[PDB]
Amino acid sequence: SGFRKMAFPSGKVEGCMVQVTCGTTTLNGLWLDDVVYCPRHVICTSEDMLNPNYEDLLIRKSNHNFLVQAGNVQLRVIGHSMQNCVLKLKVDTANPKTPKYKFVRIQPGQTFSVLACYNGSPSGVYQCAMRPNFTIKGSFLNGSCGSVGFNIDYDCVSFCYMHHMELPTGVHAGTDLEGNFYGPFVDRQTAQAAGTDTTITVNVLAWLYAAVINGDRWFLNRFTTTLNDFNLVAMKYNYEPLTQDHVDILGPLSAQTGIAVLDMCASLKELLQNGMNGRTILGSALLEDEFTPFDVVRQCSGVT
Amino acid sequence: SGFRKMAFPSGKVEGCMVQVTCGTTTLNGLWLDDVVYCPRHVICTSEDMLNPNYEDLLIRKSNHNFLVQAGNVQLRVIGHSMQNCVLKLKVDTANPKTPKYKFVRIQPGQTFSVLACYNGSPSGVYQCAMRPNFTIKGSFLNGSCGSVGFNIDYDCVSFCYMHHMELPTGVHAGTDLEGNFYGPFVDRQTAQAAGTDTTITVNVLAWLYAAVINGDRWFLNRFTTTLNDFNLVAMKYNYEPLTQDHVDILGPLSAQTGIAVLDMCASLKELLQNGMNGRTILGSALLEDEFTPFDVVRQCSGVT
Ligand SMILES: *CC(=O)N1Cc2ccccc2[C@H](c2ccccc2)C1
Ligand SMILES: *CC(=O)N1Cc2ccccc2[C@H](c2ccccc2)C1
Repeated sequence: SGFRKMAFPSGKVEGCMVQVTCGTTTLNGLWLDDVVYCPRHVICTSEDMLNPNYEDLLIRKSNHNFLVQAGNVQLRVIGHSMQNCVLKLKVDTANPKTPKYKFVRIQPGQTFSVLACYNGSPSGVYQCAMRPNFTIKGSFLNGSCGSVGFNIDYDCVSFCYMHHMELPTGVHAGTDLEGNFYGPFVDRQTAQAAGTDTTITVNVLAWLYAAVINGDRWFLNRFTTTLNDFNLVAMKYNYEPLTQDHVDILGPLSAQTGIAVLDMCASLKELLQNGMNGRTILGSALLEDEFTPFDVVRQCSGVT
Repeated sequence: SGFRKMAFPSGKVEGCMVQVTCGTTTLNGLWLDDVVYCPRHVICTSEDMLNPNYEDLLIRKSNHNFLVQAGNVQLRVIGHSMQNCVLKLKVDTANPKTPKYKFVRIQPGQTFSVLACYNGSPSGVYQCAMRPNFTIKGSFLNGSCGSVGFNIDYDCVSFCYMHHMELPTGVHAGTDLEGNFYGPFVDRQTAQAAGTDTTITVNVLAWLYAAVINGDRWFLNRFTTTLNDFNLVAMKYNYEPLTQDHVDILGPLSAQTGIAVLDMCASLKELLQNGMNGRTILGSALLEDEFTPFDVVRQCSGVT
């Protein structure tokens, strides 16, 4: 029993973190096979970040300008290319700790673990969600750029995020491992505001199921609702509209608990309309939305 | 910017997790050098757990009854001994992935990372505190016993916890790596109630400092207080009494922010007396107490 915000074990990814230095900028790189992936803004001075022309800036860079260090050992760069907002540094040595991996571009509402690194060295691991506004609420200081987000399925690391920038509101923007930003963000020191940070309704419902499974039940009520009625309430509270797809995904938690998805929706509706009245659910005083249905099933079943 | 509940990177500990099977009970072991550490209740049937005599039960066990598997490879047990509530299984092979380590017994209020494992395989990592009542609020299913809690200082893993049992209230009890329980708990399926779960005042104040550092400031007020006055309020709200030792420990965060510890105490006092009025602090609607001052400085400075 007990339900915790849980990250994947980070070892497989720790084995992939390197330091990339171009001129006087140091950030993190991901070493998979004989390629090191890092944010293209490694080639910028903070001066350059106001309005960089990366193709023009990159012409001034050679293989030998990219200093790549894995622990205390330097990697030889034999090639470099820009793909969208990442650089791919070809090195002469395959990373011997390369796990089985994929690059996936995640949808908003999907959760992943972040291995926060500085100078190619891990500082910590925590769990995030891709927000509906394509920001993440991370913990990232200067030097953390090139830190990656990932899921693990048994033996296969799915890399979904590389950290690139902090908005002036202190939320985070980045790319998939093809260097394409999530959302409308650009790797430039300009005015970029996040849209509405909507609540991930399907994740709140998953987490309500997790609460029932772990003994927190005070918010169960005598009511039910419809998708359309529930969605009127979601709109009012800046919740994502609940679809039948979300209902289908919650089916296993519904089955396990014997609480119909629409009954749990009616519980969530009363919580939105009435608040928690100073009570808590799995040690939270607000409605948690960074556990997916798949996360609740995984943690509640003990998958490894 | 951004402040997250952050675990240590788990790789160094992932390298130490093994499966221990005695008869029909499987749980996790920690392999350091040529010793595997695991909970002594590995030798029990669930029947035995009602009133086990571990010394008597252990007489019926030989080296060859302890099946120790590191991934898919079996370790040869050449010795076994009971130290308090753990078994130490001597194996014929030193763990080649043994990191630099220490065993520390932590004080209540101290935080650590848990690597939740099942069958010697990692499922996830999360951050805990030793509660003032010597429970932890974990996420532990059957098979999770022998999962360990740890801190890392650069290259040295300090192992502070091994998971042993769940109380009927769904909080967690365990031992240090010498097999001594935290608090009054015993490895027996009996009536064991946790004492008052008091709030770790010094950790709330640290986290209030973390909030200021990361832009959340609405709770700063025009007031100050004294240790004695603050402590009257702490008593009323089941907070740990604040000592000058706690004030001294918060000195660096005080210095960095320019907010006197006693002014932040007066802020915490108004939060206790008045609630959050539906507002949040670092995305929490309650006062977080599982970040130590040392945790706030580490995360806010980017230590690796
Ligand atoms: C995440 C990180 O390490 N950054 C520091 C940095 C140093 C030098 C150049 C760029 C950057 C990153 C950045 C990206 C976009 C806009 C401003 C700054 C951030
Ligand atoms: C944590 C764990 O794996 N447990 C399962 C278990 C199986 C067999 C014997 C004992 C246990 C553990 C336990 C400890 C004390 C009281 C009851 C159960 C728990």
